[PDB]
Amino acid sequence: RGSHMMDRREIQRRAKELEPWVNGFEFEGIRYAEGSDHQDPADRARAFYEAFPGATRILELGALEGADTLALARQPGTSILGLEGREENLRRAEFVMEVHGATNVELRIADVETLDFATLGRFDAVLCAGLLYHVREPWALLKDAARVSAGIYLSTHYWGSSDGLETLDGYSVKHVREEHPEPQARGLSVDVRWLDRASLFAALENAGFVEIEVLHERTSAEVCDIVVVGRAR
Ligand SMILES: Nc1ncnc2c1ncn2[C@@H]1O[C@H](CSCC[C@H](N)C(=O)O)[C@@H](O)[C@H]1O
Repeated sequence: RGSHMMDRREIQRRAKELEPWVNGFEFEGIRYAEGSDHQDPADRARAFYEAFPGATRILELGALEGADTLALARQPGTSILGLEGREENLRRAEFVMEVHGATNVELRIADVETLDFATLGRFDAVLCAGLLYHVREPWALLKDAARVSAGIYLSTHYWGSSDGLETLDGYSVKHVREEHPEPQARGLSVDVRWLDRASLFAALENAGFVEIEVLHERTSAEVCDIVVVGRAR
């Protein structure tokens, strides 16, 4: 066993100490931990780098257990900063990076609703998946991405109706208590706001992402799903 490898005994001990996992943990064909009741990272990374082939410095928001972070880091020559709001999730992600020897990744605790994004430097693109519907002011998160980058890969839900919605900063919003079924995926505020489709596209435009490419969309009168690439000047 190469000197760069963590001992399997220690992989086992630490993976157990880190339970419960959200997406589980497997390494060398050994399933150490199972995930919870609630895209494949390699496929997401492929789509991300189809959109941003020249990217060498990436910001990932809401890194969870580091699965996308690791997939994005496979290519040498690209460095990733992953931000995660829940310390318990971050500790998992840090363990994953250590087990895999992913030295081109940095992980940091951060609350995207309060962080000063101007402290982070510049990125070729921002990955923002599974996060926009966990914040109070989603338009502001999009503005923060634009402060540091000209590209965003955004995967989010939006709300399929405009009827009866509230209005904040001119956007139509569904304002609800944060009750996402996976507790370890929840936002850091008691509440969240979802956007209707028009307000999501307006918020992208108003942040500066004036060119929007839709990669995937599933519509309903209620929960909708979308993946878009936003590009700013
Ligand atoms: N305000 C906030 N600041 C930073 N991270 C947050 C946050 N609100 C939620 N998160 C984190 O964002 C993640 C949401 S689940 C999405 C995980 C991953 N991006 C994916 O697409 O599969 C969780 O790890 C959660 O703890």
